[PDB]
Amino acid sequence: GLNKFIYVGLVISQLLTLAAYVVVTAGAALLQKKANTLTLFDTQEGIDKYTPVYKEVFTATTYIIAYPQQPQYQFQYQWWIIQFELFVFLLTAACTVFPSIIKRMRPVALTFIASALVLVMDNINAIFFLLRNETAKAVFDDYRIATAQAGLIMVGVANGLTIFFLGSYD
Amino acid sequence: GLNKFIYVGLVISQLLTLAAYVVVTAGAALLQKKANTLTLFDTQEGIDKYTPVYKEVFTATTYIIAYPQQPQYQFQYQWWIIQFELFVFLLTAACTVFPSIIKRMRPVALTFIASALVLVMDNINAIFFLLRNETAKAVFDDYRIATAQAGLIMVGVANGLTIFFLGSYD
Amino acid sequence: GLNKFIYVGLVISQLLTLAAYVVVTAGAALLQKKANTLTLFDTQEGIDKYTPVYKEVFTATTYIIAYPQQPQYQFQYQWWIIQFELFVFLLTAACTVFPSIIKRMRPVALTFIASALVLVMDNINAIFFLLRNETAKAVFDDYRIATAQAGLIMVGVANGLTIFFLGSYD
Ligand SMILES: [Hg+2]
Ligand SMILES: [Hg+2]
Ligand SMILES: [Hg+2]
Repeated sequence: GLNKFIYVGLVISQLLTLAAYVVVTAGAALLQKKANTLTLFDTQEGIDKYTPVYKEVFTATTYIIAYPQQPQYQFQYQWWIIQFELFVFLLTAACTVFPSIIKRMRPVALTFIASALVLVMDNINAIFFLLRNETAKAVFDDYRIATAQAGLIMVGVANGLTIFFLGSYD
Repeated sequence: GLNKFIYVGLVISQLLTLAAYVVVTAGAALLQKKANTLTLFDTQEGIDKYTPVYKEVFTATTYIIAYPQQPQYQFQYQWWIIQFELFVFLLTAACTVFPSIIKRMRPVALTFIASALVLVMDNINAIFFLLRNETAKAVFDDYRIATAQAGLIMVGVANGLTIFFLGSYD
Repeated sequence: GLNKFIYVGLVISQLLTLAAYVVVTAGAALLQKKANTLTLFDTQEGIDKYTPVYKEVFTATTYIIAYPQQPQYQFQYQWWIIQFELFVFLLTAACTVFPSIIKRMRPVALTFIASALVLVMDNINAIFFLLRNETAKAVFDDYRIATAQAGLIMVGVANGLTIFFLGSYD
């Protein structure tokens, strides 16, 4: 009846997820590259000058930790929620392709996607501050900050639909 | 036998969730009314002296991001869980009003309420420091902070009960 | 069939959860020992001097709030996730020792362990900065922080294994 209507919505949200996943990978790789190449800390004048300013803008956002001379560590926690969200998608998508296993494995996937949703919400609230900060948009390109943003907003929304449809099936 | 007990514990927990929404929104609006009236940044004089404390006080908590001259974004993440709790309350309540759909719908609510709960727990640790910080209590008065805090404690336990009752049911 | 394999994974994960629980509490007791006794603030020289950088290092992490002169509250949010992990242990061990109670009580334990898993993650990404930050390792010795970070990894994994087997059981 509508249980056939539901499997469709679950099929959509997995495309929505996988679509979202690529957009976050885009924005994250953009910022990581931009962080990997930074003119600021090269000369020691721009170290004593820009190390406090770098630390205080990334700390001001209360999620991302500041790693001024460690660009690989800067986004380490943002790279994590992407890895985690893919691990969930590996499950939630395999729930869709072989729906027979939803009986057994659905409580597992929800327990993980419940946790994943919190890290995205924490990120969005934190990265929204990055877009409202001019110095942030200056050093890290404002479109790279925005690409990662909408990527996560898609993830959270795709998780919401993944929660509804996979939550109620059969 | 055990079920009619759990349904009452579920209906009771659903009502205590409702009373928790008031006290939260009360102190949340009380703090917001305080954030909109701040005369610190009225005088350009006070703009320079009070801003370093205003940022430090809020950023000393690892949750609430400091928006000194943007009072609308100050509590933005507090209002989020309020709306998110409201959305999750819509899910959990319709479960208890039409218990037949607890079968199909239940894991949707448990997934969100999980994500919703940690957002509640992360908030209380923050507000606690604000209750333990004198500068914050002078600007935003204590009863406003404590009211928002008292409410946050109430939706926390109410969500905890809903997980125990709605969680284990027929 | 494969069901008894899942149960073997559950028993080992439940014992890995208990085994992990000790290592974190040790690393937490080490830090609280070092926090409850430190002479930085013994004299008014160290109070005015080291308090700004004390509040700088903890707030440099995006998680742990800085309480320089009140060591009782210093690690407060870290002791919290330790009790929440134990409360879930009562739930998931009751499920694992008495599998009868699983069907009704598993969503209760799953919803709670879903929220517990994100607090362990948020802690890890934070205390990692402590390990990567030189000034923080001189006050609280590096072995104490690693002892704490050890148990936090072991706790998060055993939660992931528990969620897998306890979620997929029967
Ligand atoms: Hg699955
Ligand atoms: Hg519902
Ligand atoms: Hg249980």
